[PDB]
Parts: sequence; C-alpha cells; structure tokens
Amino acid sequence: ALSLTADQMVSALLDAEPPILYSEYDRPFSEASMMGLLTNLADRELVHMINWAKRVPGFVDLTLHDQVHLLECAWLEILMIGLVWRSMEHPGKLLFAPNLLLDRNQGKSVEGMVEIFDMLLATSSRFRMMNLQGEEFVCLKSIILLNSGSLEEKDHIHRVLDKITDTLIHLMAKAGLTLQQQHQRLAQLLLILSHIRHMSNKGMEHLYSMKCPLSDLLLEMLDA
Amino acid sequence: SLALSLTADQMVSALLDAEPPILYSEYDPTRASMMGLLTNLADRELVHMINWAKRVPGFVDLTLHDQVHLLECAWLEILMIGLVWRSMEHPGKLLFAPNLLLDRNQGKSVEGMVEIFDMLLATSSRFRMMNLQGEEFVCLKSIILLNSGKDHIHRVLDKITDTLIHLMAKAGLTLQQQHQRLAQLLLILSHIRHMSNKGMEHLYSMKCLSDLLLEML
Ligand SMILES: */C(=C/C(=O)N(C)C)CNCCOc1ccc(Oc2c(-c3ccc(O)cc3)sc3cc(O)ccc23)cc1
Ligand SMILES: */C(=C/C(=O)N(C)C)CNCCOc1ccc(Oc2c(-c3ccc(O)cc3)sc3cc(O)ccc23)cc1
Repeated sequence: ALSLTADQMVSALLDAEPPILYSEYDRPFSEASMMGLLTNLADRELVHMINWAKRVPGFVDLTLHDQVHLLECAWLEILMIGLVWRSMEHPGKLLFAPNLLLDRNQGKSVEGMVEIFDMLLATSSRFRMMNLQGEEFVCLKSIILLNSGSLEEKDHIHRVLDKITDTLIHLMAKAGLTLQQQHQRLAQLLLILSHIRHMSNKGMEHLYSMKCPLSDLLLEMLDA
Repeated sequence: SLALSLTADQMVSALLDAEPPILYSEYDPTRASMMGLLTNLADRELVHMINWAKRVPGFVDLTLHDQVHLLECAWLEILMIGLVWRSMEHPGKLLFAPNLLLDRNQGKSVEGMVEIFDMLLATSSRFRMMNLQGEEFVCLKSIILLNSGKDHIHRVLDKITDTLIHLMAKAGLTLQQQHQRLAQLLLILSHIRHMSNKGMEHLYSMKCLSDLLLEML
C-alpha cells in the first residue's frame, strides 16, 4: 500500500467506490417515517462502506480493533461527504438517494434537522464552486476514514495519509495547476474536512436526542 | 487591500506581534471549584483574544456582524490550540496557566472532562512530535479564526497558506515535505474542531459574550 504510485492509489480508490443505493419505496413524510427511511438507507449503505474501507490502501494492515474504531469515529462523516458529493448538481436539495431528493423544507419534518441540513447544502455548494473532482473526492473520503480516530499503527496511518496527500498534489499538478495553486487547493480541501467533522458532531448529537448496534455489524463484517 | 498585499514575512511578523499574553490563574490559596478557576481564566483570556483577532490581517475588513460570528464560533477552538501549544513541553499535563498545570489525574476531578482532556494531551504530543514552530502556530490559530463555523475570507486563507509554505521552504523542507507537513497541520485542525464541539457539549451541561464582542469590535 505504501508502495503504490499516485496513479495506482487513484485507481484503487475509484474501483473501491461503493454503489449509489436507493431509498425504500415506503405521502408527505412524518418525523418517524423520514427517520425510518434515512435510518434504513444509512444501515444498508454502512455494509457497503465496510467493504469500501477494507479496500482503502493500508486499512486492513491495522489491527482489527483499530479498523473498528476508525469506522466507529468516521461513519457519519463518510455518509455526509458522500451525500454532499451526490448533491452537488442539485442546488437547494440534498440527494440522499436518486428516489429521495429532499429540499430544506422537507428537513423541517424532523425537529432539529433543518439547521444541519443547511450546513450540508452549504457544503455541497462549496464543493460545486471549487469544482471538486471525483478523484479528489475519493482522496478526501479516504482521509476522513484514516484521520478521524499502538504508536506503530498511528505511524502507519500517517504514512498512508502522506501518500494520499502526495496523490492529491499529483492530481492537481497533472491537471496543470501551478505549485502555488496546488498548495492553496490542497489547503482549501482539507479545511472543508473541519466543516464535515463539525456537521458530523452536530448530526451525532441530533441523532442521540431521538429514539433509535453498529458495533455488531462492524465486527461481523470486519472479521468476515 | 493592504492585508492582501502582505508578504509571508509581514504576515508572520504581524501575527507574532498580535500574540496575547499567557495569563495566570487567580491566586486564592485557601479556596470541585476547578471549573471556577478555568471559567475565570477563560473569561479574561477572551478579552485578549478579541484584541488579537483585530490584528489578524484582513479580519477588520469584514462587517461587524461577520467578525462577531467568526469569534463566537472559533473562541473555544482558539482557547484550546493555545492550551496545547503551551502544554507541548509538559508531556502528560495541560498547562492551562503557569500556576494551573494539571495531569490526567487532576482532570478526572471534573466530571465529563477526562475524555476531552486525553484528546487535548494527544494533540499536544502530536504537536510536540511534529516540532510545531511558533510561527506555524500563529498561522494555524489565524486559520481557525477565519475557517470557523465571503470571497475575502478565502483570499486571506490563501495568503496564510502561502505563508505556511514559505516558512517550510525557508526551513529547508523539500517541496514534497512542504505539502505533507501542510496537510498534517490542517488535518489536526479537524481534531481541534472535534475537541471544540465536544467541549461545547460538556460545557453546556453545566450552568454558568455577544455583548462583549460587540463592545470591543
Ligand atoms: C440508532 C441509534 C443512534 O443513532 N445512536 C446515535 C445510538 C439509529 N441508527 C444510527 C443511524 O441512524 C441514522 C438515521 C438517519 C441518517 O440520515 C443521514 C444524515 C443526517 C443524520 C442526522 C442529521 O441531523 C442530518 C443528516 S446524512 C446522511 C447520508 C446518507 O448517505 C444516508 C443517510 C444520512 C443517518 C444515520
Ligand atoms: C456561560 C455559559 C457557557 O457557555 N459555558 C461554556 C460555561 C459562561 N461561559 C464562559 C466560558 O466558560 C469556560 C469554562 C472553562 C473552560 O475550560 C477550558 C478548556 C476546556 C473546557 C471544557 C472541556 O470539556 C475541555 C477543556 S480548554 C481551555 C483553554 C484556556 O486557555 C482557558 C480555559 C480552558 C473554557 C470556557
């Protein structure tokens, strides 16, 4: 994994992308039926996210305890960044699934969600204005998984992280940006990870306030 | 502006000169009440934080409403990064003030703090094993201010990015090492944002600014 070239790192991440799932086909929504649809969608996406995580270069080198801890810390950030990527070409709307395209006005169905919704819409628009590319997106998504959670494991994680930084830079140079523009865009992209982490923390708090484990799914699949 | 015309060295020099002082916890030897000391220290530090923010290049160009909003979102993040900077050379301890240096054991007195306490220590040791430099620290603190929560904001952030790269180049880092270190520092920013969100949560569970921000700004 540390032996990969930038081009191999990009290609591995693109081939590892999870599928776009559909919402259940179950009518103005109520708080219970909207959260029921989103929970059921999140639960099904989580299985594919575990398969994706196992293919992120360096992830399966970790102990099985750390693989679980990283997924436990990152899963909502990863769901959210997938959501904001999918929503880029739908201004004013969040594409939870191709059959579950919601505007902020539907977010009010759930008490405490419309504000986290607005952050997601704002982040989506920022990705649009930055012209975020899919190859950059898979790098950021990978960074989120490795960064969100043995001193040797930490060290190993950092080397993969450095490799992904090199890959991001390599992509920007290969696209013809100047070195100044390369370092600037790299910063702009990483600073958005701060916003995604914040939205995840607000989301986790919102979810804890509602009646509802991931731990069992992680362990079953990770060991599998 | 003049802020957008600054060189990397002027940006560093301005930020170094705007650094607030390290305040001390009040001395009441016969006075748990650990939170009282931390709140009083935090309140006095905020006053200097507002004065510092006004000297971050490009900050006073914003409207008063945005200046207020950035400080309201960033203040605990700024407090925390100052804390981890001060604690770098005290492994296992958080130097809230020179006379209030606590270890984990002392942190466990406050219910709800020990989780965030361990995260603060981990960030400090990480800053310690990257040998974070004081000029890098002031740039990171500025980024936190501007990134907290406009095109002008984006341009100053580009300038601080350029300044950070300049510092690493002048320190002899290779270009590959320059972009790697730049990524490492900014990724630590998301942990600081994380620690701040948990801290607001912890603080909100204990009963105990907008008007102070408006008065000073
Ligand atoms: C059971 C317990 C529980 O939540 N805790 C904390 C113990 C519920 N199972 C956890 C997963 O539940 C969900 C339900 C709904 C979503 O929606 C969702 C996003 C989101 C969540 C919360 C707020 O306030 C705003 C947005 S983002 C996103 C992206 C995606 O691809 C699919 C769903 C989704 C997540 C998890
Ligand atoms: C009223 C309401 C309210 O908002 N709160 C938060 C009580 C008054 N607000 C005044 C701000 O209050 C404080 C009190 C104590 C600290 O301690 C502190 C840090 C910290 C706090 C909580 C957790 O869970 C972890 C760490 S970090 C840090 C750094 C520093 O230089 C000075 C104090 C300090 C902060 C704000």
